[PDB]
Amino acid sequence: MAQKVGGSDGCPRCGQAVYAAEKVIGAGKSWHKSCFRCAKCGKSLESTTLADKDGEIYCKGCYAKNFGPKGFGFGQGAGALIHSQ
Ligand SMILES: [Zn+2]
Ligand SMILES: [Zn+2]
Repeated sequence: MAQKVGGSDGCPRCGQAVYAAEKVIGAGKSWHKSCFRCAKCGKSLESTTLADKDGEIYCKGCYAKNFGPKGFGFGQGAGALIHSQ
């Protein structure tokens, strides 16, 4: 990790370092274009659909796919079991 804010930029993720610069960033990490790994939906991501924090990350694939948490799946869960069933 020499030089700052561009110019030679390596990848803590795959354990390679980049010269052609495929470097992204989050918080103060740096990644490849194709290493960005949401550990929230558990998915390999896309380029510009991401969200960093601290030194981990979840995805704008996620602030997308779950743009609005609440619930969905037909049934509720609290129906008519009534304790004992
Ligand atoms: Zn990488
Ligand atoms: Zn995600």
